[PDB]
Amino acid sequence: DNFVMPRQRAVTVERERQAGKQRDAYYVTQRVNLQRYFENGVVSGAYAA
Amino acid sequence: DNFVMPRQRAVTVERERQAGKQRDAYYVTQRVNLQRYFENGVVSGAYAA
Repeated sequence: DNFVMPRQRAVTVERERQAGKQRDAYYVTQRVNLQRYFENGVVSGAYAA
Repeated sequence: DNFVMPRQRAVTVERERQAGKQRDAYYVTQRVNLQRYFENGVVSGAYAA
Protein backbone atom coordinates (compact mmCIF):
# COMPACT_ATOMS: atom_id res chain seq x y z
CA ASP A 1 0.00 0.00 0.00
CA ASN A 2 2.84 2.44 0.68
CA PHE A 3 3.90 2.63 -2.99
CA VAL A 4 1.66 4.09 -5.68
CA MET A 5 2.41 4.86 -9.32
CA PRO A 6 1.03 8.16 -10.65
CA ARG A 7 0.03 8.75 -14.25
CA GLN A 8 -0.73 11.81 -16.36
CA ARG A 9 -1.39 10.04 -19.67
CA ALA A 10 -1.78 6.39 -20.59
CA VAL A 11 -0.09 4.60 -23.50
CA THR A 12 -1.20 6.34 -26.70
CA VAL A 13 -0.38 5.28 -30.26
CA GLU A 14 -0.53 8.35 -32.50
CA ARG A 15 0.36 7.91 -36.16
CA GLU A 16 1.84 10.61 -38.37
CA ARG A 17 1.53 10.31 -42.15
CA GLN A 18 4.69 11.69 -43.72
CA ALA A 19 4.19 12.37 -47.41
CA GLY A 20 7.46 13.57 -48.94
CA LYS A 21 8.75 10.43 -47.35
CA GLN A 22 6.33 7.60 -48.09
CA ARG A 23 6.93 6.11 -44.63
CA ASP A 24 4.41 6.41 -41.81
CA ALA A 25 5.83 7.23 -38.39
CA TYR A 26 4.19 5.86 -35.24
CA TYR A 27 4.75 7.59 -31.90
CA VAL A 28 3.95 6.05 -28.51
CA THR A 29 4.35 8.19 -25.39
CA GLN A 30 3.49 7.80 -21.73
CA ARG A 31 3.68 9.84 -18.51
CA VAL A 32 4.23 7.68 -15.41
CA ASN A 33 6.28 7.59 -12.22
CA LEU A 34 6.73 5.64 -8.99
CA GLN A 35 6.57 7.19 -5.53
CA ARG A 36 5.63 6.20 -1.99
CA TYR A 37 3.55 8.08 0.55
CA PHE A 38 6.08 7.73 3.38
CA GLU A 39 9.72 6.76 3.73
CA ASN A 40 9.29 3.14 4.80
CA GLY A 41 7.80 -0.15 3.69
CA VAL A 42 10.67 -1.65 1.69
CA VAL A 43 13.57 -3.83 2.84
CA SER A 44 16.41 -5.38 0.83
CA GLY A 45 18.62 -8.38 1.51
CA ALA A 46 22.16 -8.86 0.24
CA TYR A 47 24.87 -11.49 0.38
CA ALA A 48 27.51 -11.36 3.07
CA ALA A 49 30.48 -9.40 1.74
CA ASP B 1 -9.38 60.29 -50.06
CA ASN B 2 -5.78 60.52 -51.32
CA PHE B 3 -4.86 57.27 -49.53
CA VAL B 4 -5.78 53.67 -50.29
CA MET B 5 -5.65 50.14 -48.87
CA PRO B 6 -4.07 47.81 -51.43
CA ARG B 7 -4.94 44.35 -50.13
CA GLN B 8 -4.46 40.93 -51.71
CA ARG B 9 -5.57 38.48 -49.02
CA ALA B 10 -7.28 39.06 -45.69
CA VAL B 11 -6.32 37.75 -42.24
CA THR B 12 -6.16 33.95 -42.32
CA VAL B 13 -5.54 31.48 -39.49
CA GLU B 14 -3.92 28.17 -40.41
CA ARG B 15 -3.83 25.30 -37.92
CA GLU B 16 -1.04 22.73 -38.20
CA ARG B 17 -0.44 19.62 -36.12
CA GLN B 18 3.25 18.66 -35.93
CA ALA B 19 3.02 15.17 -34.47
CA GLY B 20 6.80 14.80 -34.42
CA LYS B 21 7.12 17.50 -31.75
CA GLN B 22 3.49 16.99 -30.63
CA ARG B 23 2.92 20.71 -31.10
CA ASP B 24 -0.07 22.51 -32.52
CA ALA B 25 1.33 25.15 -34.86
CA TYR B 26 -0.76 28.24 -35.56
CA TYR B 27 -0.08 30.62 -38.44
CA VAL B 28 -1.77 33.94 -39.16
CA THR B 29 -1.01 35.87 -42.35
CA GLN B 30 -2.24 38.79 -44.43
CA ARG B 31 -1.14 40.88 -47.41
CA VAL B 32 -1.64 44.66 -47.17
CA ASN B 33 0.06 47.96 -47.97
CA LEU B 34 -0.48 51.71 -47.77
CA GLN B 35 -0.30 53.93 -50.85
CA ARG B 36 -1.37 57.35 -52.09
CA TYR B 37 -2.55 58.39 -55.53
CA PHE B 38 -0.42 61.54 -55.56
CA GLU B 39 2.75 62.56 -53.76
CA ASN B 40 1.15 65.03 -51.33
CA GLY B 41 -1.75 65.23 -48.89
CA VAL B 42 -0.03 64.91 -45.50
CA VAL B 43 1.43 67.29 -42.93
CA SER B 44 2.88 66.80 -39.46
CA GLY B 45 3.62 69.22 -36.64
CA ALA B 46 6.74 68.50 -34.60
CA TYR B 47 8.03 69.91 -31.34
CA ALA B 48 10.51 72.76 -31.21
CA ALA B 49 14.31 72.58 -30.97
